[PDB]
Amino acid sequence: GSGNSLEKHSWYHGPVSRNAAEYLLSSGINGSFLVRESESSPGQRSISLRYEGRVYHYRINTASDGKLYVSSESRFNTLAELVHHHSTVADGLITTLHYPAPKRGIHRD
Repeated sequence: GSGNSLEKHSWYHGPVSRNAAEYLLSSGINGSFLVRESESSPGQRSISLRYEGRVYHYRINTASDGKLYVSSESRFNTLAELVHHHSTVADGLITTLHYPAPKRGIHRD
C-alpha cells in the first residue's frame, strides 16, 4: 500500500516527492510519466510528468464526490483510467503519457 505499493502499471512504482522528482530525475527521455503518492498530505496522490529535461506537476485532483478528475470533464476513479484517457487525450495532464520507462534496476549495490 502506501509505502511499498504494488507493481501495478508500468508507471506505478511508489511514492516519490516532486522535489526529488524534478531534482533527482534529471529528465532526459522521449517522454515518460510517473504517478506520485502522499507528499504533503496524509494520503494524497499526484501525477508527475518528465519531459526532455523538464518536470511538470499535475496532482490527481478529486471531484466533489470522489472521482479523480484532473480537468473536470474527464473524471475517473482509478489512476489507470486517468492515464488511459490521458494516454490519447491528456485533457488533464499537460503532456500525454508516452512510455513510463521501468525503474527496477536504477541503483542498489
